[PDB]
Amino acid sequence: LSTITTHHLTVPPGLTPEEFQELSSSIAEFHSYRINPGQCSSLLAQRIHAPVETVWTVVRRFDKPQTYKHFIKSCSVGEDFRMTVGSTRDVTVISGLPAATSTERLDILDDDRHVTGFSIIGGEHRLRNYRSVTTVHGFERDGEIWTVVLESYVVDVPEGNTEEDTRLFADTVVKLNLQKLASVTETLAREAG
Amino acid sequence: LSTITTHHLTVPPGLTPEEFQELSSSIAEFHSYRINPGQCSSLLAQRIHAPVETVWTVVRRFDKPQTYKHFIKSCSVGEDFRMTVGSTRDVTVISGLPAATSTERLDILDDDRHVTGFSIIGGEHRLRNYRSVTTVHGFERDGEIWTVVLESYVVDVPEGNTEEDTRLFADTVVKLNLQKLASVTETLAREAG
Ligand SMILES: COc1cc(/C=C/C(=O)N[C@@H](Cc2ccccc2)C(=O)O)ccc1O
Ligand SMILES: COc1cc(/C=C/C(=O)N[C@@H](Cc2ccccc2)C(=O)O)ccc1O
Repeated sequence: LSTITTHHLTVPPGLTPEEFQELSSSIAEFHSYRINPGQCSSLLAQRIHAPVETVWTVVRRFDKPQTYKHFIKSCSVGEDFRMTVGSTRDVTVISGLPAATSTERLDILDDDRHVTGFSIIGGEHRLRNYRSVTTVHGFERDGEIWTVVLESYVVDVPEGNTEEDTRLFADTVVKLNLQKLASVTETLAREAG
Repeated sequence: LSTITTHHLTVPPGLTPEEFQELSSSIAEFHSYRINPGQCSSLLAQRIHAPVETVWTVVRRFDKPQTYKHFIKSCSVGEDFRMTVGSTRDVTVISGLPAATSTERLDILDDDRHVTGFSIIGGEHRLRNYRSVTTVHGFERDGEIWTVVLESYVVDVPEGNTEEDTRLFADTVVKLNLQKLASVTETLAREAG
């Protein structure tokens, strides 16, 4: 039958137990999925030495994912684009396969709570029915500030793939992109503006 | 007909004109290929704030490419392995496709000149007949030291791929792995040993 993900019940890679205790309710609220056989789901975390709003300024830009994500040749949103839920983008993917475009829909965008997410709704690639949520969270300790970004997804496991290799793949990509996010926004922080 | 690559005649991404002028002869010697229609070739560079021998200690470890390369699930060399030209490794690749192993042969290993290279000799993936060379080079300016790593390859362009997308893919992967090499060996340098 279907089941609920348990991301909110264990400490994910990249997070401390202290940070987890502060985020458990957010993980439950935004990073929970009902998951069916044949799907995989994961939660990744990344610490960033930058203020929450600096990081959020990059995370929220649905029209420019290539600012922090790897393997993007181009991203188009057309002309009428406004940052509203329901908007779509066409991402041309860099892969060893022939050309492929991923069409992606903006599912969530909450600037007050720092939540966004999207769904892959078409394209010929290996993350069919992918859906993902990213949240941004601030931390402080004796005047020092930092941010944690949480990114979770659910996706279908292709016929002939094992669950483990689909999850390893998607996890590897998400982890690399959060590392890029960390570099980009830490640079932005060092420089001000 | 066949032609020679011109990597040694222009400044590659990631290198300064001053650094190029010092390396042009090495690019000619080690990063030249005779290339046929249907193949692509590229030269990438990466500056590393670490001594040449620190970087070389990681670059030369043919049995542990996952120390600096991305998307490696495992790498096996068996039991009799000695670091000699002709040895092979089986690299299990992380991809969105079903399981695949790349069998790779060590083509060059010169510890005096800091040159190594390998050939993909089998496996079902999209870099057929890939062959690559990596060289490591030291620089100094008023007591400050740094290293440049050059990595070139030639590879077949799969039927139905464009040249541009094969090169974009292989370039993206090589560039990410050299960035990882830079982080790993800069950390090793900061810590000594
Ligand atoms: C970069 O952004 C995105 C990336 C992806 C990539 C998915 C995928 O399956 N990629 C495969 C290559 C591949 C295989 C077969 C058909 C097409 C592509 C891989 O890399 O192994 C999806 C949405 C995105 O927004
Ligand atoms: C990580 O190390 C290596 C990586 C590669 C990857 C090659 C390749 O074509 N990868 C594809 C995915 C893919 C597609 C179809 C069949 C198998 C795989 C991609 O990612 O789009 C080769 C040698 C290596 O040593």
